[PDB]
Amino acid sequence: GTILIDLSPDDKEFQSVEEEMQSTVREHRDGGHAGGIFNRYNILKIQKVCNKKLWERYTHRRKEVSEENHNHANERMLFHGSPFVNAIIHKGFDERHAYIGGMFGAGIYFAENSSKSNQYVYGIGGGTGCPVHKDRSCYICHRQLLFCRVTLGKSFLQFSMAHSPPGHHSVTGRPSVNGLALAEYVIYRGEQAYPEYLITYQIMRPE
Ligand SMILES: CC(C)c1ccc(-c2cc(=O)c3ccccc3o2)cc1
Ligand SMILES: [Zn+2]
Repeated sequence: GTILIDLSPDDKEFQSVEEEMQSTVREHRDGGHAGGIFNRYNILKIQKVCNKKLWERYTHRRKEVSEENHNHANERMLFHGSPFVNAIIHKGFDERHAYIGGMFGAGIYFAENSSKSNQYVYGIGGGTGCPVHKDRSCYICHRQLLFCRVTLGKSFLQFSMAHSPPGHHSVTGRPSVNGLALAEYVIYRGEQAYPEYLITYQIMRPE
């Protein structure tokens, strides 16, 4: 049921998605080990992911969360990087996309920093890098991230598939050391995220 619509680079919607991608790059404490050394990306394509059944699955669950939280879905747009992006865009998020060893338990993880999600495109810790060159910092191979609509509801604040903490719909990992890191988030129901945009890109070698 999924169809992909290409956005023109002249479209305001392409431009605002690119800006979120580029402006949320940061340096990582691994010095680029997992995701590569770069300060910006070359955006190659931005596609809208359209699937009626998966959308309705998302909005059904969003209403349930909203009704449990004074009519407030607490909806965000967040990045997700995964070796399973093709499964996700066709069949939705489910328990097979959960980070089983994540620091906030077995759930599906999302990031404000695009560069954090970039660290997972080739797997946990960057795996062995790109399939073709076995390079986690490959500047040639095309990568894909998802920019996702995510329902947080009442989020458990952690300063720093399972179930949400009792009385909560998600977990927030608040950075408590790296002053420049943005928040990361975990949901425990695949129906709480819709993979809105598929972004194809390369990391760029700093000059
Ligand atoms: C290969 C397994 C299934 C997997 C594990 C973690 C991720 C993932 C993806 C993210 O975008 C992310 C963002 C912030 C913190 C952790 C994150 O982890 C994706 C797939
Ligand atoms: Zn490569």
